[PDB]
Amino acid sequence: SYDSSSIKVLKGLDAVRKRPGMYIGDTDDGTGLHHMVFEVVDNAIDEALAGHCKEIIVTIHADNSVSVQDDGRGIPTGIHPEEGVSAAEVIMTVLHAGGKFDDNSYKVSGGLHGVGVSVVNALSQKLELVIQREGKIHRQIYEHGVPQAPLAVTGETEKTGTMVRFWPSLETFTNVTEFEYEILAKRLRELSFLNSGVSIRLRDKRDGKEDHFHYEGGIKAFVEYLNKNKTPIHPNIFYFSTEKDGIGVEVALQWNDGFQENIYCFTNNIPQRDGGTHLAGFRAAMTRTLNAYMDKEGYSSATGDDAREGLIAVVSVKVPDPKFSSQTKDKLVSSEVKSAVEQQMNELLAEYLLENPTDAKIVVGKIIDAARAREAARRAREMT
Amino acid sequence: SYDSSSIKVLKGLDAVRKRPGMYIGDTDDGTGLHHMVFEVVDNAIDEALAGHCKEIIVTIHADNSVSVQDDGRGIPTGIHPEEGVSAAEVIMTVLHAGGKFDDNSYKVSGGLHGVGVSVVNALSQKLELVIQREGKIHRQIYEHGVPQAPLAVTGETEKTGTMVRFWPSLETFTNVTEFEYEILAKRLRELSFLNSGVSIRLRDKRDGKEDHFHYEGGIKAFVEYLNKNKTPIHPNIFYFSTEKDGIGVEVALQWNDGFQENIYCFTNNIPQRDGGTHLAGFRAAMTRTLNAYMDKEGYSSATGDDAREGLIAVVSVKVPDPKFSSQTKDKLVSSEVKSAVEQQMNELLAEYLLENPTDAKIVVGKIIDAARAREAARRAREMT
Ligand SMILES: Nc1ncnc2c1ncn2[C@@H]1O[C@H](COP(=O)(O)OP(=O)(O)NP(=O)(O)O)[C@@H](O)[C@H]1O
Ligand SMILES: Nc1ncnc2c1ncn2[C@@H]1O[C@H](COP(=O)(O)OP(=O)(O)NP(=O)(O)O)[C@@H](O)[C@H]1O
Ligand SMILES: [Cl-]
Ligand SMILES: [Cl-]
Ligand SMILES: [Mg+2]
Ligand SMILES: [Mg+2]
Ligand code: NA
Ligand code: NA
Ligand code: NA
Ligand code: NA
Repeated sequence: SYDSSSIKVLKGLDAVRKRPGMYIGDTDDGTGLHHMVFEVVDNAIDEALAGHCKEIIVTIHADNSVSVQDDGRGIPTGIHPEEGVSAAEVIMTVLHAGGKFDDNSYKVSGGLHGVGVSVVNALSQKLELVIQREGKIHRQIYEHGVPQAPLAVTGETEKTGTMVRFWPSLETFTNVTEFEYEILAKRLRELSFLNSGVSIRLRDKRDGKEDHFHYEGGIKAFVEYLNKNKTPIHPNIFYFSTEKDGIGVEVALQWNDGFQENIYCFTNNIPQRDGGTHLAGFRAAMTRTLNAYMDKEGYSSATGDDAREGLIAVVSVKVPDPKFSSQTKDKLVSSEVKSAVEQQMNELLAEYLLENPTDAKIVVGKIIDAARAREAARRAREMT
Repeated sequence: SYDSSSIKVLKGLDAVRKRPGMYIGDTDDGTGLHHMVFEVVDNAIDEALAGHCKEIIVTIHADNSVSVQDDGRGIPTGIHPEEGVSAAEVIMTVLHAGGKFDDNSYKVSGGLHGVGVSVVNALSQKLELVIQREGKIHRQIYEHGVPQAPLAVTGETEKTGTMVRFWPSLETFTNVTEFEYEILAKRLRELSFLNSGVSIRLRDKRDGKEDHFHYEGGIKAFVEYLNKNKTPIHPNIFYFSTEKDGIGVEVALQWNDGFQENIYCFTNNIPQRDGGTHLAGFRAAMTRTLNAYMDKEGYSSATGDDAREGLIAVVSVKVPDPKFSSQTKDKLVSSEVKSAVEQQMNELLAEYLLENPTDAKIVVGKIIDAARAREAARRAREMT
């Protein structure tokens, strides 16, 4: 019988537990599990982007919980006037709630859905929240997303910040159920390059291992790091940072003598594993600018792919209201970011090639060589 | 000032309009726009999967609206006892609401989030809902997701079914703002192959064009269709349909003399453009089964990629509670579907190769040839 009684409304966080795939991703291969950590970290990085947090500490505890401490402003603790409970609890228990739906609290932020930390809460058998703010320490415990008591003041402090510790629920997560140091370290190292002046620490209480990431030199240094085990073919990394029409575009790149393409794309510091409009705009401008240079210099047929070979690049954009296809933010779907990246790249890469003739000639040589190897491969296939 | 007043809770459908990327995808390239249609169509297909709908009519109207009529059970119209309005209105105005959170109303369904048609509503400047059910016609109008009046009875009928017509909001959608016949037709043709016995019609009132899709022969015929403009190299399409441990696995495939790989993956009839665990399980079993055969027959080095070349395949699974990474369901993230597809493929493909020696020998020849062309290409690159 299919009728009004067959229609069910899921309340509170029940939808997150019922359909975890659309909130956390894969609950069996480990990617979702680590994403729980990254949601919490991304909120601390957003305080850093806002100018209020200079230290983030991520700890893997010996009981397979993870904590993230920041020295930012603290999650607001006062009673929410419409909801009638602490704003912190509203944040933990309600989907599409937060401070990132306008630009008053965070000019730019990776956060935008008002979902992240409520997902972590919903899919955790236990979550501990400690907030330092307005001279007071506040604490609250949750179990499977359910607060055990209202947020309470437990003492005094001269500090500000948020600490979230969570124990992931094995009723949701399967197979890969323990945290992997290196997965966290890769992300935190990257965030250090992307956030100069922010101290990021990682501690594993299981074995005493620790790292302190505080790289200087930003995404240019990031490119050096990435080309470390490779062989750069020209000495001058191309780099710029601009802010035009409300969009920040920061790019660094350098070619190596290998044959892969590795473009790392970021939007408000969140990586897009599956690319997007920023990657689309980067590719377009590279192709156009290189072809124009080769045409003008009489070196001209190479396609976009030949310029891709041996390339390492980092594309980092800062956008007031970006659009992602999902909560995990694997893909940027904002058409105006394509235009901003393409426009800035076309202007500044053309200037780089004029100002750095030695590099320009090496890169042209590489593009020609990649095109030659591609045609030889095609001919060889046809002849088998 | 960052405090409890800075924390905003988005109510009703406001989150969909504020953050359309996570609900509909790209709002500028046309993919999101057409996805609005597919959400509505997917609900009609779910009535077809349940055994209650035999005809679906999709019309592109001359005012750039689209309607979808089905002859299924009709969206329930009675007052929802907890919500206090018609179940239909609950469905249109509330996220995470519907009849697909258990298996009572739909044993298997592409729908699972309770979100789809509320998204279409939220991002439409106007939506018209007509429901035929319990001897009555019911009608309701919405504007930007807001019902203009409670669902009302407007007459009598011997029929059952749902008609949704929507006019997409240009405050959300940009650039590609008109519907493209061929985009809809591709999806509907595919659904006809996947749903034998369901009449699917497409009408464009702009120019009078129409199609009636009612293919027989299912996914095997689908493979014939896909290999039409290509050159199949062996005459017997591999095909099976099984249901084991609550999971349906249906596969068809055939090699052609080209060099691409085209695997079409579906879960409860929804395509995964970005693949998933079903695609992962298909690839694994193909590689294992082919290698075992070549080993046993003394034809054995070919990798997974060589078997991929020239392949057209359709993998269609039926799963009680699948897991997708997003509302657009581009990727299946359910590890137990990997195992089901891998297991069934290994058994049945091995039997196919034993029972069809002429085909088996042709395919082995193709794999060897692809491996030969791949090594020649590699050598040619190295030597440039
Ligand atoms: N470490 C923190 N310090 C201060 N405020 C925080 C912190 N973590 C969360 N918040 C606040 O809590 C809100 C909700 O966080 P969260 O559920 O992650 O959603 P969001 O960051 O707004 N968006 P998203 O992560 O994309 O879903 C944020 O918008 C902030 O207002
Ligand atoms: N054409 C239809 N005929 C009958 N019932 C329908 C139809 N369309 C929608 N429904 C009902 O309305 C509910 C909500 O539909 P919808 O918002 O699309 O979410 P869903 O199909 O349940 N899941 P999802 O599409 O993945 O978000 C469904 O679960 C059905 O109970
Ligand atoms: Cl009813
Ligand atoms: Cl406050
Ligand atoms: Mg967040
Ligand atoms: Mg649906
Ligand atoms: Na929340
Ligand atoms: Na914002
Ligand atoms: Na809904
Ligand atoms: Na279901």
